[PDB]
Amino acid sequence: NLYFQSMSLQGKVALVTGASRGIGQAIALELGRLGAVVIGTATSASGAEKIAETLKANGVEGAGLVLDVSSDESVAATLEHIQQHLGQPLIVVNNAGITRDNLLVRMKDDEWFDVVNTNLNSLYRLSKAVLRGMTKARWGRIINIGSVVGAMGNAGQTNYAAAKAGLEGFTRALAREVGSRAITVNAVAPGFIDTDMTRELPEAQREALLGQIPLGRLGQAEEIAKVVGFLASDGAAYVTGATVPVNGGMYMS
Amino acid sequence: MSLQGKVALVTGASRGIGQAIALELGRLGAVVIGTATSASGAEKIAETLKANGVEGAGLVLDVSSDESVAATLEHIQQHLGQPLIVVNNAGITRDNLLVRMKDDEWFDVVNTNLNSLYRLSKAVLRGMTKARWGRIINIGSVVGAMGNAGQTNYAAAKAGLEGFTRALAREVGSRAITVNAVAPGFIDTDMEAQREALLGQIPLGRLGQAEEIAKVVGFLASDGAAYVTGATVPVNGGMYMS
Amino acid sequence: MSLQGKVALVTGASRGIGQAIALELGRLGAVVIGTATSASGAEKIAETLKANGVEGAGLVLDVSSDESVAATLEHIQQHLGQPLIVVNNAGITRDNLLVRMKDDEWFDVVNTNLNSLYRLSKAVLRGMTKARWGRIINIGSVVGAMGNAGQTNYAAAKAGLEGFTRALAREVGSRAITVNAVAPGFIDTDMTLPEAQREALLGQIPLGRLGQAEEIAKVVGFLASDGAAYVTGATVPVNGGMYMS
Amino acid sequence: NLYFQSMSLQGKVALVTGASRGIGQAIALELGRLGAVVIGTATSASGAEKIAETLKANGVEGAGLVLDVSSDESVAATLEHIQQHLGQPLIVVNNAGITRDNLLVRMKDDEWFDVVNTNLNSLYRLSKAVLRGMTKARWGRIINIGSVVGAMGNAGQTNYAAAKAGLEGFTRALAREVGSRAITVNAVAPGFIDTDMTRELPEAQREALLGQIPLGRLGQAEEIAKVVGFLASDGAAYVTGATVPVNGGMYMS
Repeated sequence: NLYFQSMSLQGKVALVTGASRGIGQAIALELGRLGAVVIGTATSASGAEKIAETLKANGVEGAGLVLDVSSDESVAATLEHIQQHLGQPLIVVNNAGITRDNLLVRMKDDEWFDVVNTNLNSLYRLSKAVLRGMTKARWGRIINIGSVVGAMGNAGQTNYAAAKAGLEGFTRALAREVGSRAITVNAVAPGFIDTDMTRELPEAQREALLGQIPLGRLGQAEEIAKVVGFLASDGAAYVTGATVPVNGGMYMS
Repeated sequence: MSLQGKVALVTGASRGIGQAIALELGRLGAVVIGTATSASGAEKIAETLKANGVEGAGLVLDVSSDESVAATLEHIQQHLGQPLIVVNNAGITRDNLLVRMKDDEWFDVVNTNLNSLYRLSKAVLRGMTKARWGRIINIGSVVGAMGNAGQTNYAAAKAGLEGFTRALAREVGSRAITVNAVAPGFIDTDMEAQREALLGQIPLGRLGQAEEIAKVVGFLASDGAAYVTGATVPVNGGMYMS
Repeated sequence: MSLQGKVALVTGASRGIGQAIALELGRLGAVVIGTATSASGAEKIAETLKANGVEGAGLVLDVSSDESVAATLEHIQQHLGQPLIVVNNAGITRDNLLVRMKDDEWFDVVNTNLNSLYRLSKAVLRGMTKARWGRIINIGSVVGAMGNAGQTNYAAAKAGLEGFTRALAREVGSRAITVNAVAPGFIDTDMTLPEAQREALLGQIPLGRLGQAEEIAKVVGFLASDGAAYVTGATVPVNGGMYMS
Repeated sequence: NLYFQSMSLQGKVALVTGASRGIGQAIALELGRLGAVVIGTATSASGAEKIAETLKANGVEGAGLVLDVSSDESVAATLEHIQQHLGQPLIVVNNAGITRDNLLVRMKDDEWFDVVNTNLNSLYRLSKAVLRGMTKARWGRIINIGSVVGAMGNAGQTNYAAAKAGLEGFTRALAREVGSRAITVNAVAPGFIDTDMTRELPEAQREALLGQIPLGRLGQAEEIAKVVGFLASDGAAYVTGATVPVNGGMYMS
């Protein structure tokens, strides 16, 4: 019986890939906090359900779904399902992503190819499947979650750096083809953010990373979410082709 | 709202982007002190803030003068209160091909667009250091990164503002102060045959609105942007991409 | 001359930029191995190299295996010496707006321009690491930093290329190997579209002309030299001013 | 009686500021080795004389002159003197600037103004003066020696950072006004090069410096000169508005 005010993304259908944990989770919760219908994906039914429960728990309408962004067939079918029963996503956050770390001399075929196809080729798969939706609406937001490593580089990560740097090149190029239809395309490049993955790293390696961080701390996933939530709003209608780095000053360009 | 409790200083806030930045931060709860070169400019700011239901004041400030800045800000810091969000927005152009450019034309642009950053920051940085919180948001231009024939002076000033932005951010990060830049493109208020030619260079195919700069600024001002620092946010409709 | 004693491996060397890089490292006194896609193109490289008084060879390069490349490499090292200058210039375009792009247009441009950097680069690093000296120079494009409607595939591969460059730079610097990219703008080749489009394109370039393959070759030459020993993880844009950053 | 092959810069008149030591001196010798008539300059007569020793000693045809780029009369006189005896300089290498390091809350007014003046304002008068000679000849090279600190930024160096980043901005803008006339304007951004500044260092902080450099070493002044020597040549004719960073991998963008 309380009726709250309409928020910046009220009514917009949003897709957020890899939403079961850390940054993707926080993005989903933030878009929902702002009124979107949120559709997050994970690689497993168990992730896909964790998502539905997290949306339900925070009062957010939407769905948790299974998407493998490395598979052509999984993308087309999940996206056809979304279109059939859920809505046409007008905000798409590509956050799905993986690392396969090794010096390039120690690097196996799979580790290279997997990272490229998961972090980079996915942007071709998701965008191609959603763009017709945005073009009819004459409105859209594609937001690709890149990484500090794209512009900085990092030993052990020629693969990741390659895929994430390509993600920003893709961002720019697509901004160029879709601006006429009032669809913006922007990249968000997190620095070192406190998550499942990064807590596994050892305390000497972490105490060192902090030394390279002017802000003297790791960021919180929420801090990525908020930036993404902004790029999705009308307030960022004039921003496109951009890369916003959210790194506490670990990297400046 | 999100800036309630905070005092925000916005230089050059009597029209266009600056004004809109001023109304934006006021809308989010900040007490805004917007500055203008002249008394009437200053009084008009105060009329606008009240008309929009925002609290703050208009202030005469000449950001190209060591005395006007250092003294004016000593005044505010003393009797009005302490600016924790500073938007350095004031800037001039003096367009000319370098072969043609006059001495004043070069030096006035460097001094007002670049040295002012030294002036303003010097003055508010102890207040923020003490408070362990700050937002310094420098208003650049797409010309800093991109260049523009006839604007070698403006391009140096604004490009210099981004480098200042990056260095300061490293000094003050440990005190939870973010220093960030925002590079407007071609904005409506900030301005047939050459009209089209220009829109033809913008992927969104339109000029930006002053409010579209201010929204970005409001965000950088907020708690949510705490982990962004040292950055330049181009807001240029796709005109230049970096 | 400035590259005497060195062996350079230059990929996609049968035409345009690749060919020019090859002639230029040759001019500078390198033993030059130019790769092509076809047996007939590799033969043609060898002849071109001979007609310009350059010691070298054509190579059709089998990048199917960790072992296939490394052996192609000891074969080179048997008859010619350990290649310590490697120029990655493989890559093609397959242009289209994303909504119209066919899958294989996307994967082909990504495979040929970006994945190609993995295989050869990994296989030469071992002899560079032993020699405590090397050059890897990756040929990218203005389109990586700038983007281009119709070229989201190209842009993403060429921009990956720069990312590759920077991070490899960080792994291999302690051994005096430099890793740098050269991002050519619009160049005079086979390709260059229609005369109507020609003039509007030049309008986009402060220098008012297309670049010559030779000009790209010269920048690559210099990056290969002892004088570029302190440049690494860099992208040098050779674009006529059409893009600056 | 010995006649050597002509070099890439034969006949070309070249002006190099700050040429009495380090980077500037090396730049001057390299332009000479490449066949150029080099006029190197210093702010002081002992520096101008010392430059003339070095040119003669290394067999470069040219001159050591007193130039204060702050001053219009200095600039106008130097150039007339260069014009009467040697030719129009078609290669000008703007190499200026000192540091006056401090956190901003400590920095003194003149520490700020000296650096901006020296590092940025320095570009105005000389560049303005050589241009016309270049536009008439339809050929030219302007090369502005910046610093990694423009791009990377640095605590204690807000002044140097602002001025050198400005240097790069000036570069791109100028590049666009003169490219029609076959004049290129480029910046070179040295990293930590073996110089007076780096030698003044406490060995302790000098090593901290190496560890942030992939190459594991300081740069040689010679290594800046080579890069600049190349940008002067015909080979670099299609490069303009660029910042070539020579930093050993200390910063990558």
